[PDB]
Amino acid sequence: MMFLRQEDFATVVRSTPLVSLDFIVENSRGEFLLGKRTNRPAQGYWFVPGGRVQKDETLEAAFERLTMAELGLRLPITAGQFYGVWQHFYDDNFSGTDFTTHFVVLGFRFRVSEEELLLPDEQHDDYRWLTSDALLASDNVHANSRAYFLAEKRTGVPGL
Amino acid sequence: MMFLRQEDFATVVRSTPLVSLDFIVENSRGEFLLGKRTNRPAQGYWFVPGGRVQKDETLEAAFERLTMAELGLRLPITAGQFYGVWQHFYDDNFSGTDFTTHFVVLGFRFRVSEEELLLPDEQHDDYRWLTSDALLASDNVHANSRAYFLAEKRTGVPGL
Ligand SMILES: Nc1nc2c(ncn2[C@@H]2O[C@H](COP(=O)(O)OP(=O)(O)O[C@H]3O[C@H](CO)[C@@H](O)[C@H](O)[C@@H]3O)[C@@H](O)[C@H]2O)c(=O)[nH]1
Ligand SMILES: Nc1nc2c(ncn2[C@@H]2O[C@H](COP(=O)(O)OP(=O)(O)O[C@H]3O[C@H](CO)[C@@H](O)[C@H](O)[C@@H]3O)[C@@H](O)[C@H]2O)c(=O)[nH]1
Ligand SMILES: [Mg+2]
Ligand SMILES: [Mg+2]
Repeated sequence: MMFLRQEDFATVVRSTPLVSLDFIVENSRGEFLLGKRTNRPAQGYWFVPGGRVQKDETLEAAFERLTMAELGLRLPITAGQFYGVWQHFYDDNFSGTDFTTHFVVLGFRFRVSEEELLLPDEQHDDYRWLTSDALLASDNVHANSRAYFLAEKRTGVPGL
Repeated sequence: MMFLRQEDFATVVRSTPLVSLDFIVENSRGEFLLGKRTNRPAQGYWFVPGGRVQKDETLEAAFERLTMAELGLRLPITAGQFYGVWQHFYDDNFSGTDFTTHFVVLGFRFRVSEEELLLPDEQHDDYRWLTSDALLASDNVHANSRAYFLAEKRTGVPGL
């Protein structure tokens, strides 16, 4: 694996696509999990949870590390239903406005129980649950997350 | 459309997974295209054709660029049957032995006329058409390419 220093990470984001896993998480009430992005890229929006795959890390191992990191619950890849290969492009990057961010994204859908998500207490306001219709009505949910809930957008996604 | 300088590419390959498209290409005799690997990594092995997605390049555009560059035939993504998300790990890299190479791979299956491809004299023996039964028996052919034709390896692949 490899967590890069700020300088190396800058070069990578500037030079090449990142790969990420996105979690479309449903609770027992048919609502979907959303987290807020306070930093760049694309600060000021709500996103489904997810994260980046590191150098020499398998998808299987990334799924377990990322579900634990993002949701407070370690899940195996077999728990998620694969939901297509998506692409996320952003004007900015974690460090500012000098270059763009590009993700190639593997989506996964699965159900959890709200109780089992063990996150730090002070982070509980960083998340909210919305039904599909409500999340599609919100001004605040980024297009890259709205996309998972629009039939129009599913068209031509490899794996769907 | 971002081809990297040697130094930037070295940093990327060292630091992060690459994204590539692989082409499982069948002729009318049910044979599959394999190309000899002339440089590092995994030099001397035979692989199905393919190539990496560049920064800010859509999967759609990469597919057209790469089918032309690899096969001499420009094809749109819609011409390909998506064939899962695979993972390729090599001990060496394009520049030597200092670090590993990691691909996250989108496989695509399709049928062509052997006639229409841009390929050199058979005498050079830098490309071969082999049946699945032949290539599976050939230690010659890299594990990452034999995998596409193995049922056991198909299991657990997202999109398959
Ligand atoms: N220094 C350093 N920072 C990193 C590294 N990897 C990630 N980071 C930073 O650490 C934070 C946590 O990132 P992840 O959870 O791994 O990825 P992400 O950036 O949240 O990506 C997710 O959100 C995007 C929407 O904002 C999605 O587009 C993407 O698909 C994914 O869900 C992010 O700010 C990221 O920029 C690294 O190797 N080195
Ligand atoms: N300097 C530089 N070199 C590059 C860059 N992108 C690719 N290359 C190099 O140019 C050659 C062709 O690259 P691609 O055709 O894009 O990728 P590939 O290395 O052929 O990858 C294919 O083969 C692998 C097995 O060897 C497969 O694992 C992979 O999925 C794919 O089929 C390779 O030697 C690669 O190192 C770049 O941005 N900058
Ligand atoms: Mg994250
Ligand atoms: Mg190639």
